[PDB]
Amino acid sequence: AVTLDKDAYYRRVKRLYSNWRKGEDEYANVDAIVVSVGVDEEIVYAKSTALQTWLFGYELTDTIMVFCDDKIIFMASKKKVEFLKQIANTKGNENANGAPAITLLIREKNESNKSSFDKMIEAIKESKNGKKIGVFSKDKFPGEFMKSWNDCLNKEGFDKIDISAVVAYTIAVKEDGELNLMKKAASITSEVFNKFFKERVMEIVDADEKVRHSKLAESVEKAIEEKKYLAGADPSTVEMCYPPIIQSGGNYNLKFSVVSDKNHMHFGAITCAMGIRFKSYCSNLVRTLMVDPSQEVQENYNFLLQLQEELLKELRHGVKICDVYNAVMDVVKKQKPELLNKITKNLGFGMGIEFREGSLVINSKNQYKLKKGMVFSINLGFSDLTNKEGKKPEEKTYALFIGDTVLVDEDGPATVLTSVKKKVKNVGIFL
Repeated sequence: AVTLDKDAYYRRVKRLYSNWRKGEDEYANVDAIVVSVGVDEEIVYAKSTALQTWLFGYELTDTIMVFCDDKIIFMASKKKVEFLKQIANTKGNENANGAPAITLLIREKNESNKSSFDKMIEAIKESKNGKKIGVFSKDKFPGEFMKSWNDCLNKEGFDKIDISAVVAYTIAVKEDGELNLMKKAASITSEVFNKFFKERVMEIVDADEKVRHSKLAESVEKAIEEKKYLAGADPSTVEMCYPPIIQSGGNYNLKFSVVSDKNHMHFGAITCAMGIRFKSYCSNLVRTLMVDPSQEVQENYNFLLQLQEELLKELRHGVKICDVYNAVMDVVKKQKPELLNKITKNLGFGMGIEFREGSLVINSKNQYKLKKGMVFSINLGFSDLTNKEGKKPEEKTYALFIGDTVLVDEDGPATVLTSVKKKVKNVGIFL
């Protein structure tokens, strides 16, 4: 039988209730929080399943959770219900005080679930003002169970309030156990880059091979099925956060939402983005490899490194994210104003069970304050740079992209969890 970490459940559900009751921003008018997971074949990033992973240690498909002021209802298959009895039966657990008692309902396979749906709907109507439900608006899972539930729920005319941003902030600070998972993810990412990827690229360059970016990305995906790069980790606990992104030869997009294209790799500036997800917890790395970079290319690259460390020095508990952003852009404006229009609009983002927290992005508008124990992907780049010495079109335009997994510390500059050496000595390839 799979053990549920009960103490972690009670700590975290208490954090959720504390913030909900505090009633700031999107929490203010919410009468009940309603979270439902359908079929998930692709294991997509979603607040609904991230919340499950946070509370229970595991995603639970075809499962509904209703958080009310004085009760909590979980509805799932008999086997998942049996699993949840570990926290539903409290057995005098001291930690159980900060949240309501749990009622478990069984999802029937061969029978109508109307009776259970009605119980949850009545619980919502009875919770606080019984009018508005907190939801994750982006999440729509397929399958018959979600169809049936949504049909039932939609008849009731509850107002839906998106709570994605406030929940992101609620779960952002990592417990030590979670940080250990993210540290392991970061170390696996670093080992795959150091031992496999960088070597592979140097082989390709030394042999003057023509390799499509897409094919190189596939090779990296295959590499993490090999135990030699996992340092003891069960291979089934390791996944890519996203398909590895390799770009070169004047075609760059510096973001994590695009895949590697089919062009042959140019021995240029080669941007390489990859991250490992270990036991559902994400990490991220970006390195640019440079073949015979000129003095001017090196100058821009070293300035990029300078900006990153300036960012880490500013990313400290209590500081507003936008103020970190402005501090870094101030350095660009002062020292290299010509790069103001070349630099990435975002400098990084909060990272966790979900890879990229859209409300935690480091940009000019973000008002959220940093807290000790939050983890970020800190990413900075320059795009659309011109190489003067370039002749062919693939040589003329280059980009520079750097990123690391970092931890907001107790005091002082943020701590870097990834370990891949980034000096020109390390990422330069000289023919």
